[PDB]
Parts: sequence; structure tokens; C-alpha cells
Amino acid sequence: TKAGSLTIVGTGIESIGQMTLQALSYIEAAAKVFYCVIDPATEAFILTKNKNCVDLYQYYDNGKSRLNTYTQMSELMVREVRKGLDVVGVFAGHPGVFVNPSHRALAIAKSEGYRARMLPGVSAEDCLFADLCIDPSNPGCLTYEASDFLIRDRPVSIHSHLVLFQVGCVGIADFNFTGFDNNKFGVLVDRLEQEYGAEHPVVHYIAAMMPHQDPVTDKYTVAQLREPEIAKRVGGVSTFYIPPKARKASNLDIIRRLELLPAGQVPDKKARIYPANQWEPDVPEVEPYRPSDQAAIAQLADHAPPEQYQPLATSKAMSDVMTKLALDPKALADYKADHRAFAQSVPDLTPQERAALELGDSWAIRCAMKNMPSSLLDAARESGEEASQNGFPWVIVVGVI
Amino acid sequence: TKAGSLTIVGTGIESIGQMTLQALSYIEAAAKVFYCVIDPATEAFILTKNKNCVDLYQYYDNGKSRLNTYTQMSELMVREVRKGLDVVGVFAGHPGVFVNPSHRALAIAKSEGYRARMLPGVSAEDCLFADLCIDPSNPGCLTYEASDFLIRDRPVSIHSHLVLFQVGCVGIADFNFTGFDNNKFGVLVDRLEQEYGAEHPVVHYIAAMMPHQDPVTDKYTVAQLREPEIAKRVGGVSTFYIPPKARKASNLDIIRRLELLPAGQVPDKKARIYPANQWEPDVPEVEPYRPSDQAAIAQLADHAPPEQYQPLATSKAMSDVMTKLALDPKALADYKADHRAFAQSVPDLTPQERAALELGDSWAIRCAMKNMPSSLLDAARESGEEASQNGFPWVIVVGVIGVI
Ligand SMILES: C[S@@+](CC[C@H](N)C(=O)[O-])C[C@H]1O[C@@H](n2cnc3c(N)ncnc32)[C@H](O)[C@@H]1O
Ligand SMILES: C[S@@+](CC[C@H](N)C(=O)[O-])C[C@H]1O[C@@H](n2cnc3c(N)ncnc32)[C@H](O)[C@@H]1O
Repeated sequence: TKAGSLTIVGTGIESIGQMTLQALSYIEAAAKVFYCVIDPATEAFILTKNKNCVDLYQYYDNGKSRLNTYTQMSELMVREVRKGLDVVGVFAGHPGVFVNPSHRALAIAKSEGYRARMLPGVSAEDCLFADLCIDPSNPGCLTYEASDFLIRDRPVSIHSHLVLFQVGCVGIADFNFTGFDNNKFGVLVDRLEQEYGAEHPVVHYIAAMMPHQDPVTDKYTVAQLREPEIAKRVGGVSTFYIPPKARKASNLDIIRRLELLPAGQVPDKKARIYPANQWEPDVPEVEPYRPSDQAAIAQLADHAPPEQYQPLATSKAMSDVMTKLALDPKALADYKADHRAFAQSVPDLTPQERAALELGDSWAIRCAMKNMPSSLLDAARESGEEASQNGFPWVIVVGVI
Repeated sequence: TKAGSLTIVGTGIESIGQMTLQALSYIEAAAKVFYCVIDPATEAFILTKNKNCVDLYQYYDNGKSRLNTYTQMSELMVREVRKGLDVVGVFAGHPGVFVNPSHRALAIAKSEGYRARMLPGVSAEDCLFADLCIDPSNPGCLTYEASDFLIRDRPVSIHSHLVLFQVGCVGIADFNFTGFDNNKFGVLVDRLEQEYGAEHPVVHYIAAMMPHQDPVTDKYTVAQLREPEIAKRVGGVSTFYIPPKARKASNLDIIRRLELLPAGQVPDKKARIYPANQWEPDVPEVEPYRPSDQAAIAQLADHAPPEQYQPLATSKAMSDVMTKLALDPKALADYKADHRAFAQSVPDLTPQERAALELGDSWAIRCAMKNMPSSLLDAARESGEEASQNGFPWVIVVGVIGVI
């Protein structure tokens, strides 16, 4: 309903490959691209994909306040939005994770009535989970900016994951082309010593930024971070992962109210699902092949799909259109403008496929692309009111479930 | 050296478009693909990219324990790894975020001496930050699985973001094709009432799973979650976001030790950097264009890049090879095996480009791809240290920083 749009997208952390297909598609479709990325291969890639790019990094300077820079970056984007253009902003990682100017620009554009969207990307924390072989679900995850962690005295949980961004320049972090002096690093180490003890592990993590490099996953004690040669390794792309120090016990009241007792008691609080977190101090070895695991594996020989399983049964024409809607922003905009008129223009759809697309309905799309068996709908009819998507994947964190 | 590998990748949350370029490239290059995705368009897309796919979802069944299913899913992948094949596992979102079988399979493969890697993807939490317009950095973020949150009595912080996954089946969540019965949801609501009060907002979040659908971003009070017509909207793809109830003050000792002085007038604890979190209750309106913002904008007219700014200055041949290494897993494997032989096979590189690639050094690559000015290297050489990457982007969360 008004000309002009702002879409902010991420590149991910590792050069080129961690960009999403949709982020690429918006970069190619844009009238104007504004980017801020440290990696030159990623910068070069972006410039091959759009003819009208501006490097936002040129608005930093020595002794020029970051906030003034962020104001300038956002204003450069919003000015093009105001002139009626489809503008794309590009930042490293996930563009809304530990980033100032993306949020500012989107809020401004939205407040003046323009279309404004952030697209998610792969963050440094996403990379951390992948490279350290941890899951934030087990046993929960606290994530802070290191200076904020200190200044606001943010609480830690010794029973959960802790991730600290921006450990490489605690306190004042004035822009400087020839680098930070992390002269207040000891204030962070002090806090870590108070919370965890001098012998507790801290993992220095740096995701590889090129496809070929290995990640830095260096474990140190809190005490070792005081050594000058170790402290010097922590720079502007360093993140700290602090593993839990202990395992939290279960709450008897909740166990009862959730009916997890079979007139009997749960797994011991250290009776872990394989694999254990390898960074956790004094982590005991967990057996991957218990008798129950071996029995489950034995059943694979006799396995067939359950009668309620819904095999995919689609067509080239339908997969092509669903792919086009995900990868062509213009096609998506058109479809959202008028489901019918779009659905009518698509070649080679069956009547069901056309109808489902026209209708705007997840269930219709599912039926069009999956063979739904009688035993599923008979069970969905005999119990309840109407059928929908069910049978969800689900992480088990507590041993009982 | 040992034959066989396992790479586990994500699809992201929204159909197709949230898969990474590298996830796609590994799916295409794999000898065998094992996938577990709910979205049929994503399943169809995967099947068009590799000829040898297996749907892991078929190993679920009614009243069959999920742990047994996960054991089976892992074992199917690891069997093909032990046979010396390049195997790819595909799960929704980020394949290591709230997922059991990926971690099991990788840990087994790795313990038996096979190459094993997880590639990150876009999670439902990444989607949540983007759709709710929040930054986990401001003012920190706590993330839990809902049943674990309750059973282990995990702490909340009323001053930070809280994100809860799997709110649609609190407690026993046995597999059922016709869906969960969320009859213990009240146990979660009681906990939220105790921690936050009955009138505090909870945001029911469901990311759009078709490119065209819109996100669900519905704000309710904790009390409203007890209404049957509201509680029934919560399902298997629901996540809750609970915004902070208050702003935390600064610590005077830390202010001093970090030298964020003088006078005793740091920014007030509610003096926010624009924009404010719109979900936070009684959030005061923040001014986007303060006098200093207007002055910064006035300087745009006379702006030129500083002396130390490094323009990109590369070639078609160099951007091509760097792109190939990011997008072609075979090409990358060759390059890592022998930098020199790979770099000498590459057509049309200049001597420096060739040389930088032979070395495998971030800094050599940067010099080959950017024009480094004298002002920058004269500053590095005056220090007595070789130049490296500096001038990092940095989020400002504490308002005192940025005022200095
Ligand atoms: C201003 S933030 C930007 C984060 C980015 N938007 C993201 O999605 O992660 C900079 C901080 O992110 C983290 N970071 C950036 N690159 C990284 C890397 N290669 N490895 C580990 N952490 C990184 C560090 O904590 C760094 O100080
Ligand atoms: C087994 S987990 C898997 C998460 C996935 N690996 C990821 O990266 O987010 C399932 C939970 O993820 C969250 N989730 C999955 N799809 C979602 C969506 N479309 N919107 C919001 N949350 C979602 C919900 O909390 C759901 O209960």
C-alpha cells in the first residue's frame, strides 16, 4: 500500500556458504544494496549479485562514535526506502543478533509506514553450537554481551550453558582501524572466577571464516585467561562458551503434577542421554549402545512404515511452484497479492494443486503433496473434530520423557 | 584418511528459502541423504537434489518411544558411514538446536574415527528474533525447553529475554500421528504466573512455514493463557517469548573499573538506545532523531571514506575460486588436502592471488583482495607489529558506552 521497502538479511559467519537461499534472492532482486561485512570474499560475491551496492563500512572512523556511524548507516538505507525503492541491507551472521543499525533502520521504516522485514541468518552462536557439539536445549542457554554482563551484573546459571559475545574488548570499544586494546579483560576474568572458580573451563571459540579454515575451540581454565600470551589470543571475533559446573536435580512437585512417576522414581540427575557435553568438567563417559539401543537397532530388519505414515506424492509442477515462491520474492509478492490470479497463471498444475494453492491453506497444500492414509483420517475422524498436521519431532531433555 | 563421512545440515524453518547455500551443496554431493522434515515442499525440494534419499520420519510410530526412533535414525546414517560413503543428514532449522538424533549420530561417527561435522542453520529462535524485532544482546537471552524449564526448575531473569520451546506439549509427549494432548499446559502457566505476575505479556510465536504465510506474533497476558480458546491455539510448532518486566541498573564498581566516568552521571537505566523492545510492558517511547542523530546525518554530505578504509580490489578469477571453495565441497576437500597443487590448477589467478591461496592465511587473502593504504600499514609498522584484521563491528548495549 506504499512504495519502498527495506529487507535486512544476513551472510552467516563462514564466507558465502552460510548465506540463505532467500537472503541471496533478495540481494539479487534489490534496487539498492547496502552491506557491512568483514570478509572480502563475501563482499566480492555480493557485488557479483547486484549492480548497485554501497559499502556501509566506510562510515566508520577512528575516534568517531559508533552510534553516529549507526545513525548514518540506517539513514542511508531509509533515504532510498523513502524514494520508493526496494532496499536490501546486508550484515554478517544473523543481521539482528548483536547488531545496532539493522534494528534502527527497520524501526524507522516501519514507523513511517513502509514494508520492513528482517530475514533470519546463521549467527555466531549457531556456529558455536555446531562446532562445540552442544545443544542449547540441554541444559538451557544464557547468552550475553560481555560488557553488559559485567555492567548490569547479569546472573549466571552454573547448571546451564553460558555464551559471551564481545569478550575481546570489555568496556570502551572505540572504533580503531589498527585494533582494540583489551586492557580491561581482567574485569571479565574476575567475574568468571567469582562465579565458576579458577579451575573451571572456558572455551575460546572462533568460527572459521573461510570454508577451508578450522574453528578455534580452545579450552582454558579461568586462571589461564590471566596469562598474557593466552589473553592476547582473544580478539574482535572471539566468543566464550562456559559449560555448566553441575547438573540440576528434578523438582518432586512438578514430577507429580506432570505424572512422570509410574509409582516409582526417575533417572539419577547424572544419568545422561548420549552424548554427554565434552566440555563439562568431570563428565563421565556415557554408553552409546545400552541394551535398549541394541534392541531398537535389532528391530530395523523387520521395519515397515506405519499405516499412518504419509508418503510424499507430488508433481514436478507443484514442487516447481513451491520452490519458486520460496526463491523468487516477486513471485511471492504477486501470490500474496492475489492467490487466485497467481494460481491461475501457473502451468501444468492438477486441479487439486491449483485449488490448494488458490485456497491459502496448509492442510490443502499437504493433501496435495502427501498421500493421506485412511487409518490417519479414520483416527482423526473417530477422535476429535478435524484433521491437521500432527506427529511432531520433539527433543527429550529430561531422562524420564 | 579413513573412508566415509557424516555431515548433518539444516533446512531452516520457512520452506526452502532458509536453507544455506552450503547445506544445499552438501545435499547435492552426498552419496546418501537421510532427512526428517515436516514441510512437504522442503521434502520435495530435497528429493529433486539427490537421487538417494531416505525419509527418517517413517521410524516414528504411535506408542514407540522417541528414544528408540532416535537410536534407529542415527544407526541408519552411521551404517552408511561405516560402509565408506559420504552421508548427509537433514533436519529442520539448525540440526543441532533442540534435536536428539543428529548429536548421537555425529558423536558415534566421530568416536569411530570418521569425519563428522554439523553445519549450522537458521533456528526457530533466529526466526523469533527477526519476526519479533528483538536482539538477544539487549538485554540478554535465556532459552529453555518448556518441560525441562519446569522439571529442573530453571531460573528466569525478569530483566532479560526468555524464550521457551516445546510449550505445546508440557510433560509426557509420546509420539502420536493424530497429535499431542496438551493437558499439562496449566502447569507451565502457573510457573509463569509465579515468576512474572498474571498481567505480564507472553508472546505466542509461530514462524511462517510457507514463504507466503504470515508469522503468528500474538501477545496474551499470563492470565489469558488459562482461557480454553487461547490454550488450544498452542501447538507443536509454538514457541513462547516472554519480554523483560524491568530494566536492570548498572553496577558502580564495574563502572569505575571500566573507567566509564566522570561526575557520576552515566545514562539512567531506562534511557534506551532506539529502538525500544515493543513487547515490553509500559515501554516508554524512544526518540529516533535526537540532536546528536541529526548532527551525524548532517555530516553525510561532506563524507569521504577515511584514509585507512580498504577498498575491495580483486578479480573475477579470485572471486570465482573463493566462491567455488564455499559452494563446492569436493573443491574444498581438494584444496585442504594440498593448497599448492589446488592453487596451481586454478585458471587465471595473478601471482599474488595464487601465492595467497597457496599459503592459506587470512591476511594474505585480504591483501590479495583489498587495496591496503599506506596510512594503515604505517600505523601497523609504527606499533612494531604486523598488520592484521581490526576495525570490528560492535554492538553497543549499555548506553554509557557510546556516550563516552
Ligand atoms: C557485533 S557482533 C555481530 C554478531 C553477528 N550478527 C552474529 O550473527 O553472530 C560481534 C561479535 O560476534 C561474535 N563473532 C563474530 N564473528 C565470530 C566468529 N568467527 N567466531 C566466533 N564469534 C564470532 C563475537 O562475539 C564478536 O565479538
Ligand atoms: C524439536 S524442536 C526443533 C527445533 C529446530 N531444530 C530449530 O532449529 O528450531 C521443535 C520446537 O521448535 C520450535 N519450532 C519449530 N518450528 C517452529 C515455528 N514454525 N515457529 C516457532 N517455533 C517453532 C517449537 O518450540 C517446537 O516445539
